[PDB]
Amino acid sequence: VQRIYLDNNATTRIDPKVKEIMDPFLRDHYGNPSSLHQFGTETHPAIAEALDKLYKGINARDIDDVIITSCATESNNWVLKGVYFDECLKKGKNHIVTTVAEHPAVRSTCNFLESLGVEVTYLPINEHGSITAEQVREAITEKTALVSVMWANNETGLIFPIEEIGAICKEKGVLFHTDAVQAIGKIPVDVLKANADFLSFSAHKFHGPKGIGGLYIRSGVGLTPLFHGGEHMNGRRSGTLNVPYIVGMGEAMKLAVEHLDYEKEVVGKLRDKLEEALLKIPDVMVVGDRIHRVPNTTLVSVRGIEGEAMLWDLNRSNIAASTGSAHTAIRLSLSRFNTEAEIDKTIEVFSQAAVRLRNISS
Amino acid sequence: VQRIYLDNNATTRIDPKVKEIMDPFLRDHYGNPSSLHQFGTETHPAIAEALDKLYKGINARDIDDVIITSCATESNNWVLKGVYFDECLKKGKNHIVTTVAEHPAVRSTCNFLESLGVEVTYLPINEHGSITAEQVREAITEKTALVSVMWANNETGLIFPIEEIGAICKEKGVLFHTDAVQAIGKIPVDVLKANADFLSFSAHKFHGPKGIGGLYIRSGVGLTPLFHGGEHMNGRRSGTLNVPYIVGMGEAMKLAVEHLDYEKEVVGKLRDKLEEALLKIPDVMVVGDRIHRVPNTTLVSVRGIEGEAMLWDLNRSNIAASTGSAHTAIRLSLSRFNTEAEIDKTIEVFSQAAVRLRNISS
Ligand SMILES: Cc1ncc(COP(=O)(O)O)c(CNc2co[nH]c2=O)c1O
Ligand SMILES: Cc1ncc(COP(=O)(O)O)c(CNc2co[nH]c2=O)c1O
Repeated sequence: VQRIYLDNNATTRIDPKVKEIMDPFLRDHYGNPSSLHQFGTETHPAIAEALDKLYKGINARDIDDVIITSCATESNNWVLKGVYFDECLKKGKNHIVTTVAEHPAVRSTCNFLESLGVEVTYLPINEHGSITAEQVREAITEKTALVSVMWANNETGLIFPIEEIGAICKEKGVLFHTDAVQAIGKIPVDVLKANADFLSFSAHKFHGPKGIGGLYIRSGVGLTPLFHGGEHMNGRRSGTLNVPYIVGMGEAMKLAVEHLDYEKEVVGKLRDKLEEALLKIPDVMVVGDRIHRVPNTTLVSVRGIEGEAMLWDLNRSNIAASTGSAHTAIRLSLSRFNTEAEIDKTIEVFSQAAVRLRNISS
Repeated sequence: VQRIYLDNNATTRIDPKVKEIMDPFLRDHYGNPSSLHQFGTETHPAIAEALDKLYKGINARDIDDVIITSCATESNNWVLKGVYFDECLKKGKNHIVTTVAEHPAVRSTCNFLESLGVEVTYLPINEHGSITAEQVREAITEKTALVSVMWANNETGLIFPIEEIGAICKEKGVLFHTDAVQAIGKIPVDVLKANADFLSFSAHKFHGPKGIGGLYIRSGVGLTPLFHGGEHMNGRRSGTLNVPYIVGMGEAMKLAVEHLDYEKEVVGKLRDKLEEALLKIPDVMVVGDRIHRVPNTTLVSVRGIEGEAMLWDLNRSNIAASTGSAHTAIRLSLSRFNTEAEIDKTIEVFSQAAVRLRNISS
């Protein structure tokens, strides 16, 4: 049987080099890195190199932290809740600015925060499917503790003006967090250029395992623990380290940046092929802008078919995809593992499935 | 070279059957279980069986939850912080009772909670190295939201009277949490017998991977998310599921209970051998009670040697162990993988190392 994975914005496959690098730490290198003996110290080089890859991948500096967490969602809840106690309860800066495009990890936590009495303003989405930096400018008040905008939308795949917002925030003295999970491995990421205080990522979106991610914390910025017990990760996030995954995610990030050119030049080419070969069906449009997008994502609506339906049908022919808010539209999410063969086949099976669904309509 | 691992209360080695069961989900079964297509649905049976093993392992009932978390420390911070908003801020029950023996995941979070204005009373440890259930009884007030006592001490390895406290709490209407990480795989665990509302475990203490654990939540007991974003785990803990680890931890727990008899009957026998063959050195005593202990742990002090020292020396001869509060004492932590050969050797190298350190003293 031959299947086609186009659900990469949902999760990706672990690169074999990632699997390989991790295996030893699930076999004999199973010491706890906190221990003082050989079983624990023996794991330090591996860990250190993995971390090196992470720092290097996002151009964090030695004086910054990249804290290992259990996933981006941990990262997000941590920034929001920590800024809550630090900035909102303790310094009275009881406002947060974010967007409506933000992953439920951000919005939902915000929802809880307003439940506690924070006022959060969710920036509305424009015609262009984007946000503009001036848009937060006329929302930052003396009460704003934090602005949080995602680096790229998980649904449409379009990049936001992170540098702009970075500059705004630098200027007006408000903490900046970017949820960058959709950015890693897809477009260059630079916390320095972004003037970010906080950045989130999750490994399984760039060919590492599910169940680990990271939060970048900028030098001398404080953030009260979400995991108290303060021994590991410079006391900012306690719990025995996930050695195998840490080593894997480090390799994963290395490979991701190493394939940044490929991502734009062929995965992007393939994405454009799927897209413009695909819009040759009647009555179909891509949801939002096609310029300021991540190379691997296309979100298409077909006029007179609910997104899900097309998904179920496509599944039957061994091709995986997801939905996305526009009724609902369908999201196709490529990766470095897809072939031209595969998307030719996709154009075929998609058009076929579309026209069949449309005419049994009557 | 041949090494001897006796640091099992710090972390354990993954059972090979655990490694084996997990491998497929790091290779081709890499779908995201939330997805609707074949890549996601294909993982449901595996997950469901893994969860079945967890429920079965702790005698949770179908109407209870066992929520996958990223480790026990997550579990602990979650119970404490959630009970904080639910019971303390919202119902005015601004007291918690716990012990001083509790892992830093519990105590440290408590420390933060008193920073916010909760009053926490840490029960003191007796002569017997234990706690008595009547001890919490004369500390539970109209303000008590929660009592938290660990099922077994990570340092001495001694069991606490969980049933007693369970009954007390049932009676007096206060939420009960037990951090059971040291109990799993070591002594029978029964949330029902324990009348627990909440129970924590971490897989890497019973031969699963580091970086996953669980929180048992009793039917109709509420607990506000620590991970908001409310999609996975019946909206109680959001973030893409850690498939490989979930499957592994399930196998891990199955094997742990399956070896409960062995644990008491041979690992315990080996532990007793190390212990009574070991106390034949002058000036040495085991820290606390030797009756109400987990089968695999011995914590010994040597009179006139700081624990660490003995640790460094023992490391040089390829034998791993840890310290523990009494100066400091040394903790030897066995598992189902240790052999009689190994502990004979240990008695040898320990006595040798002890007498050498003692006489270069002069
Ligand atoms: C009772 C107990 N609770 C919580 C933890 C924290 O576990 P985690 O969240 O999986 O990191 C440990 C680990 N105990 C020890 C870990 O290292 N040395 C120990 O004695 C523990 O023994
Ligand atoms: C931007 C962004 N933030 C956070 C998350 C949460 O990641 P986690 O903590 O690793 O589970 C996702 C995952 N995005 C999607 C996950 O599933 N479908 C998606 O579109 C994401 O795309």
